[PDB]
Amino acid sequence: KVFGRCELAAAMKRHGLDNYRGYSLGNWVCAAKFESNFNTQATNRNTDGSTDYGILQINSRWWCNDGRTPGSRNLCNIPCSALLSSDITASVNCAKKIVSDGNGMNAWVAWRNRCKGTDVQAWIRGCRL
Ligand SMILES: [Br-]
Ligand SMILES: [Br-]
Ligand SMILES: [Br-]
Ligand SMILES: [Br-]
Ligand SMILES: [Br-]
Ligand SMILES: [Br-]
Ligand SMILES: [Br-]
Ligand SMILES: [Br-]
Ligand SMILES: [Br-]
Ligand SMILES: [Br-]
Ligand SMILES: [Br-]
Ligand SMILES: [Br-]
Ligand SMILES: [Br-]
Ligand SMILES: [Br-]
Ligand code: NA
Ligand SMILES: [Pt+2]
Repeated sequence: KVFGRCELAAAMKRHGLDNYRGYSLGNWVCAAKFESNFNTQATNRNTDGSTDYGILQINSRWWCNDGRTPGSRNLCNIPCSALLSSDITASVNCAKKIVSDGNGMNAWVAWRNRCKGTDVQAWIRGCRL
């Protein structure tokens, strides 16, 4: 599923991401924009053999099981495929674990390089929230 901007903002809010670990909704929407362009089915293979999955490009080295990332863990206790669903529940639940891991949203390299410190409220501007 390719979400609209305000559609995804509303779904992220429903699932409790607005201000989660202190990160306003606009941060999460911005992260999703640059990670997946709002596409739940996005995947990206990394050089280390791991793969990133879904709207927030969550990685198989620590967070999900894809059966092909040697030495990896599955801390969200899910198949990585769950992260590609039109229903963002698994991605949101797992993101909450990631952002609590100590480095905050810096865990998303695209958030750090493209969202951090910017006017992130622009990402939710106009939306019925
Ligand atoms: Br779609
Ligand atoms: Br957009
Ligand atoms: Br929109
Ligand atoms: Br919704
Ligand atoms: Br919910
Ligand atoms: Br915001
Ligand atoms: Br594996
Ligand atoms: Br293994
Ligand atoms: Br594990
Ligand atoms: Br599994
Ligand atoms: Br949803
Ligand atoms: Br959720
Ligand atoms: Br879940
Ligand atoms: Br933080
Ligand atoms: Na894994
Ligand atoms: Pt939820």
